[PDB]
Amino acid sequence: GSSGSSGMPNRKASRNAYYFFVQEKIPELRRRGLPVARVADAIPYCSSDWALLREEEKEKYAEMAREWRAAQGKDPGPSEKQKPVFTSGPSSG
Repeated sequence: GSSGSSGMPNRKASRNAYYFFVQEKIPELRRRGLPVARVADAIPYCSSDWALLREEEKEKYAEMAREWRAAQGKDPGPSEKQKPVFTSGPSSG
């Protein structure tokens, strides 16, 4: 529909918003009837679906992913936290 072009092919080692989105789709595609063993496989099968997501979504997956790796890296143990924040709409002009 009315939407520009976005998304570029790039196999990143670290799990990024895109990686997280595919991970939660790996088992989803398997049932559909597609050869998907791991993310790398569900990468392309989820290239058009990812483009459908909205900036807000992309940022969400990228945020949870970044914080996940940071918390998982800095320390070998688990670590979850977040602050109650909610804001939408431009505040310029």
